[PDB]
Amino acid sequence: FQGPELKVGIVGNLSSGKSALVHRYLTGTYVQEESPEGGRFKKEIVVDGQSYLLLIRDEGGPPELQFAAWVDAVVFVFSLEDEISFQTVYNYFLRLCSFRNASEVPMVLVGTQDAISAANPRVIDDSRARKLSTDLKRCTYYETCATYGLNVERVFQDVAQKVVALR
Repeated sequence: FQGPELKVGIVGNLSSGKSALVHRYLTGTYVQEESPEGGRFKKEIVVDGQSYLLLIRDEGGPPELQFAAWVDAVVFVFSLEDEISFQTVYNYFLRLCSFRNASEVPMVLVGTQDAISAANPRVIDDSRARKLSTDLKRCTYYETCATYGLNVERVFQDVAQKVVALR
């Protein structure tokens, strides 16, 4: 008996860091190897003194009909060191909007720090990340770093809370 199901989709390209993000969230460990096929998971959570079963779906490509209809909320992911992943979030958001009313779907935007290094620095300015957030129906933006857990738990709690509020 784990509580009501909440449906959370994870959307972004293969350079985004989304497999690592979900894996840190579920296990507390950093595994870098990303999953081309994505992955479906579940995790018990507490939001406002009540238990919920969070259903996580990383579908592994652009949103399609079935995914777009299933989500309660979407976590969009790009890498702070990859322009293509950044542009892909916007495209993938537009494809969601083909199937769903965005105003009915809480969203969070995540810029991952994971792959940044001295020789491979950040490419995406915070101002541009924020402008992208306002295109995504003014959703909340977080930087994360799954190497050590920075904002990982905060991101999923945030979207869990947004979903129960709307119920």
